Amino acid sequence: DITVYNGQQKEAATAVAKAFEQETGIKVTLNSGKSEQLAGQLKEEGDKTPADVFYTEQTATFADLSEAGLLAPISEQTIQQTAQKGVPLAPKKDWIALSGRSRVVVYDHTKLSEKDMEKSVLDYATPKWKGKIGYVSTSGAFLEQVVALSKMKGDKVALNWLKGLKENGKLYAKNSVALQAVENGEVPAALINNYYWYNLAKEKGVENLKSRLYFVRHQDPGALVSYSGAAVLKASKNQAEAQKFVDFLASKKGQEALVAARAEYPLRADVVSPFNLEPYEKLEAPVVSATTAQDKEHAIKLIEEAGL
Ligand SMILES: O=C(O)CN(CCN(CC(=O)O)CC(=O)O)CC(=O)O
Ligand SMILES: [Fe+3]
Repeated sequence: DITVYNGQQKEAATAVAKAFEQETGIKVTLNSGKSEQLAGQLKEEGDKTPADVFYTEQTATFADLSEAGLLAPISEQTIQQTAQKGVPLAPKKDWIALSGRSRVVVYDHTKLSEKDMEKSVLDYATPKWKGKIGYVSTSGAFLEQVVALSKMKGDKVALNWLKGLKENGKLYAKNSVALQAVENGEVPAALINNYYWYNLAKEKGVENLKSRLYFVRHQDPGALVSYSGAAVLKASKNQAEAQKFVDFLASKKGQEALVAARAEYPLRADVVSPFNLEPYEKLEAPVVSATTAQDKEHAIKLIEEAGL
């Protein structure tokens, strides 16, 4: 049996842990928390950690741990199972990306069509979209988007985008609220993440929704994907089962379990999501370095400078 420090949404983690317990008979104990906190705890615990695996919604949180020498290598063969072009790879082969969440534009298809959409996320923050674009400045993925803009286009472009949203956008407290605002006709489009919409569509039926999704693609900053993943702790005294679990997560079966539980894009190329997601490769996500604490601090400063 293994102990998994879990920064991923509890529902997803519970699902893969059960499919694992069923393929193998090995019990998983999930210890859930925020990935940044869990990473801090793993670093502090060091060679005395009881964690076998760290399962996260954000592979960026592995960087501090890898840099501290706290992660074990994963089999090359396992890493390759999800190594689609675009997918972040651990330079030390000491963690693996497993699935992704995407930025997206949700829009009310009774008011806008795909031909009205902007091909760059930068262009939603402009006067064409005055009063017409929702955004969620407190959201984690919004912050990731700002970080990506700063990295890809520079801080001035990122700040200008934020000021453009301040002037032209409608602020919503949460992605779910923004999605409902589009559905209810309050705003014709909003910047959210994919999984809110796919969840709503799965539950209610797309035939009963006014909203649709527009993906900018072509490695635009707005095609940003945030990657979930897993790592084995170097200090684990149960390497064999820890590795078995990570191997399972990258297996067809483990990926099938994840995608049934949460509308993340699987990174295997032979798994289709019951949420009816497009294949990961079609997203054309940009390649962006991992978000650091420093990156986040800088992005928060830009949000404040923009008046948000
Ligand atoms: O709790 C929230 O406010 C939204 N989140 C978690 C935050 N997000 C990113 C975002 O909504 O911007 C998912 C994640 O970071 O893993 C719950 C969910 O996505 O199910
Ligand atoms: Fe979310």
